[PDB]
Amino acid sequence: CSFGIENTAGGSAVFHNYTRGASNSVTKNNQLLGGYGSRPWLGSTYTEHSNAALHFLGAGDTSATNHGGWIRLLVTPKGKTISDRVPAFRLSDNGDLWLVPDGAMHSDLGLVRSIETLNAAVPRFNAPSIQDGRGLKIVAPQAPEIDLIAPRGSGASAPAIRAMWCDGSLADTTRYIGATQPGSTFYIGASGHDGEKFDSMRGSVAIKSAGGWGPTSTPTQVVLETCESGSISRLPRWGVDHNGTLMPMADNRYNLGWGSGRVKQVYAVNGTINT
Amino acid sequence: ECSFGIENTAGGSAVFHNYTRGASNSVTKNNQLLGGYGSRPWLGSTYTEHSNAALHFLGAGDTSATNHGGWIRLLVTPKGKTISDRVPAFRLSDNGDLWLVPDGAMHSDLGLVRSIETLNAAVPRFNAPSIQDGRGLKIVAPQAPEIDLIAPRGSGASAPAIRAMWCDGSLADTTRYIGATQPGSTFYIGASGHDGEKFDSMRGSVAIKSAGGWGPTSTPTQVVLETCESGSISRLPRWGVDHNGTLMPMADNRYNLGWGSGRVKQVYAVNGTINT
Amino acid sequence: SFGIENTAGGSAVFHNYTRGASNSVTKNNQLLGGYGSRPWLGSTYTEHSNAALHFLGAGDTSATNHGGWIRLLVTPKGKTISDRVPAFRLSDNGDLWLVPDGAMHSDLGLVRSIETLNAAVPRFNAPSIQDGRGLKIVAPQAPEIDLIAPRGSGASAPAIRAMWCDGSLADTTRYIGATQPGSTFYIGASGHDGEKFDSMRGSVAIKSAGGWGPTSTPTQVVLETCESGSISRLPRWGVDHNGTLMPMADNRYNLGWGSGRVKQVYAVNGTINT
Repeated sequence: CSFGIENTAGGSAVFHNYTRGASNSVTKNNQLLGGYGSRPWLGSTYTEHSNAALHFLGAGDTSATNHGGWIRLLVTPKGKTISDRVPAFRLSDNGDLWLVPDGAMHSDLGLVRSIETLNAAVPRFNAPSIQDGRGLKIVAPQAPEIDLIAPRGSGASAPAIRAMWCDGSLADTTRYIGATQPGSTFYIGASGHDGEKFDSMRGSVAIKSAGGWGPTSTPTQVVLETCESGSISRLPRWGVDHNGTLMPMADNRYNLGWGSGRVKQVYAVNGTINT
Repeated sequence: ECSFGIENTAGGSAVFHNYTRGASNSVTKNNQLLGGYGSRPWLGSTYTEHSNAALHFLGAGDTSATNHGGWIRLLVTPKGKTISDRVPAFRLSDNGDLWLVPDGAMHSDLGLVRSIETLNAAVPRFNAPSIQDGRGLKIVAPQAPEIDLIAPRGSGASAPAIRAMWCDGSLADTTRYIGATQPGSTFYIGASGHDGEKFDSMRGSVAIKSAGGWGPTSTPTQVVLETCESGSISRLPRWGVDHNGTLMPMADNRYNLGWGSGRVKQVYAVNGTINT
Repeated sequence: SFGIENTAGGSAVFHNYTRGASNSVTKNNQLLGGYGSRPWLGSTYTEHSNAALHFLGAGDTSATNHGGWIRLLVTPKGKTISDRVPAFRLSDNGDLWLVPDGAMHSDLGLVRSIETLNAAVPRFNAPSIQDGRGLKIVAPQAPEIDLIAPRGSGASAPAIRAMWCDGSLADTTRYIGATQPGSTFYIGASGHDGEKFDSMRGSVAIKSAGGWGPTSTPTQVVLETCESGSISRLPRWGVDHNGTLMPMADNRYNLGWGSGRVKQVYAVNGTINT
């Protein structure tokens, strides 16, 4: 049944995996520094390796200036053998969470942990490594997806994606937090490979501060951005301003409607267009 | 102060294994607890009966020569409750999805739910599309499941973002071709829902689309808004912003701007004459 | 390798036991147990683990509180275990907090909820009603979700999908039912006003426009802003269920302004209806 560690003076009771390089050399980048793992029973044996596991791995060859390490969790899909086990959860040394379900990456890329390393293993990728350390990366064939499942019970189904702007920083000892600043933005939009590389988003919805905030003024706008055919510049086209004006984001430039997609009728209180 | 270390001094790996069988040396079972690691904390003179925080390995499918199926969950216990009401709030499915199921969200009878497939099974009136399994992150919370993106300025700019990353090709094979964003690339943000029989497709959305295949000096996009009419179950594009920035209706002679009791106040345009 | 076995096909589990000082009850955020790689420098191991799973107490333990939570620690390439990062926190309430390098000081290593973050950083004041709602990502400046969507043989179709229903999975009954009216899916921005975070002040929302049934599932899409000098987020412009693009109030919101005019308007009727 059970197997314990105890610490009766109320110190902590911890388990450690120790591991070296070949010939007492320093441990290596992506070397498996330790692991915990179910092996299940086939009938008369156990599986050769674990079918579900927590792995600790090195990030960089270890040294006096690098104790780099990262984590991953491995699962095995119903109806496959541990040959096709999947390191689906990767907690990068930088702290990003990569989520890589079955189908998404070949097991030769099992040790990919960052955009930097993905760029290395797949030289045609070329995604912006400045995006490393920014949080959650999901990789799935075709249709990577977030599902927000929202039973009413007794109130309201209100799933939400909520950006939270503030001034200041939680990274230092000071820990000033302060009022939302101008040029605060919340972009939802699409980057993509142009055949050379990924770069900046080229179509977006953005929610922006339109102003610095204080406790009785919190202006926002909502802006829609596209990129023109033959361009690589994402441009604001239409926004809703803080006063609720729907507008083009530049004067004398963008139509409403076109010849083969005309508005059916316009309702405005003033019957005269103001030019 | 009291450490317990496995060591491998030739620089092999040093791993820990949980071994587990079925009854009477039978093959291990679906959702059978194949192993576990777990804090038990001290009440005053005893430990809790089970762990209050734990990593569990579980079987997915009865084990066999063609099924080594396994999955993971992490259990926590909320402040002010006993381990009776401990919560398997992190579930890493055998398909590789992450399910995130906080306190309040699922009854503990559904502690072993690991996919839309199994959720449909346990809750027969659910009927959600199991084709969505394997797609990444599922969050389940009563009423208000939520992603919070907390964005301190420090010295630059509060710029939280949700960023789709379109490409051609695949990371799943050995070739590993990656290539230019294709046409009919999309990034949909929208709402599915139960119709009283089932969940199905989204019925209102914002989408960012490729409007074109891409290359390094042309990366066209559009943004499109979709709704479903009362009495219909068809989600339809209504208004978009095109790659040239035209705000338009997504069909000719069909959608109004304004209505009788919600009129625009004034229109500003350079041409004072509507083109018909 | 080091294996525990259970040959009668009971379960084979590993337990960390831990007490308070002098056989006292274990404490809030006390490290109740752990598993941790220590790697080899050349002639020694690192002093603590460079990657680890920690179990911690939530609340002083008691007959009515067995509170516990989990975190995973990593160490970034080119730094020592001094600057290791508890980047994954699974709160006692069940939320997942994701806190990469650069995001929080190590003094806030034990932060596990908005409640406890408010405590450690008294100027924060974020709404603790948001605890238990799922995923919180904290990064300096640019917290981000990336959805990476290789075509292979079909279509690049990344998606963020709200799933409305009636009923509840929390009880034993487990009624699930049709999407109700005032169902919403908001994507938008809260922020500090200099006192506190509160509700979102600009948003896109997808709404139910109606209760649903198996032949009618109406939606609208609505854009909300807040005016300069206000703290009220207000619907401004929506796309209705019939596809009408409208202002969300009569005689109130312009299309265009004097220094940002539409270039041309195309409509079938050449006469504005007033």
